[PDB]
Amino acid sequence: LAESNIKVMCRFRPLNESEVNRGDKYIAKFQGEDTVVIASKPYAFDRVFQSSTSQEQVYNDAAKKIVKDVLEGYNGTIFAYGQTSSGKVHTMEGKLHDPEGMGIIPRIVQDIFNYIYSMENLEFHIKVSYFEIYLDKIRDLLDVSKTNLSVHEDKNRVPYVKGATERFVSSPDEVMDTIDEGKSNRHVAVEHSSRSHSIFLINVKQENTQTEQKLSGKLYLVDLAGSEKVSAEGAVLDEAKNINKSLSALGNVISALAEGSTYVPYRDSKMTRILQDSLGGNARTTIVICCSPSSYNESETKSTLLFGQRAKT
Repeated sequence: LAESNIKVMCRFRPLNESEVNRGDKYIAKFQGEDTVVIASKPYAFDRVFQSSTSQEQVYNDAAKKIVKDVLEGYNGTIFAYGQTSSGKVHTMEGKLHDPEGMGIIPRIVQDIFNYIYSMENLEFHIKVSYFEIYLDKIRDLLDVSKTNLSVHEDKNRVPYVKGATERFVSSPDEVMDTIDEGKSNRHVAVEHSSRSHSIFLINVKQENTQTEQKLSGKLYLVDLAGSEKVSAEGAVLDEAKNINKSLSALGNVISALAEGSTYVPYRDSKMTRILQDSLGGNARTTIVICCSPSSYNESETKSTLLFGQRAKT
């Protein structure tokens, strides 16, 4: 199909108490349930979550329908974009298995398994893959001896990563441990800042024994490393230029879709080529951009919001 259906959503965290003492202003105005005003500039979105909004409700509005569609055979992608101390990890992971405080990913894992456990004539297979785009290279986060993987396309023109590690999982914890293993292998540097973009893949295969009909859906979880304004003046500079280039290539595709372009330049980067069949078209997408309301951050929460704006129609 040719919908476009990409939604961008912004979640502001509470300034916390320790940031309120160091001396700061809240610098974030809201009007509508979907617009935010910083420095008297309005930024419109599909949805804006303020500090009082629970984890469950960000999951219900960003992810819950994407998961449903994957359990129905479709593809989907979720992006998490944020600068450091924006509330990204809290939003994506949170305190997992506090049922009130877990973020997006753990609720996704439990909604998949509650769906499975809820079914006799239905056979399942969940494959998880986990890799990163670091310095334009695809590294496997589940098998670190595999540092430079390639993208190819099969007979049906759907893209794949030759050699990426696929793990079969059968329980919510077996999924969370695969994720923790990968995280220890991601490129981080300097506070704790992602030097790469990570892609987590949940592939949910189903077979119905009586109708002998099959289903197969791909859910991608992409953690975007924040953009850097960078002038080691060497290996780190390389890291920053690639982060920015691949984000701009991503923006280009996303914006082509949102603006109803009839040529969406997927081929331009490895990440958008990998996610080609899960970005746009009959696939559903949510970009969650996380921002700090804090004044200390106003220069770059402005930059985050501008990035989110690239996805507005």
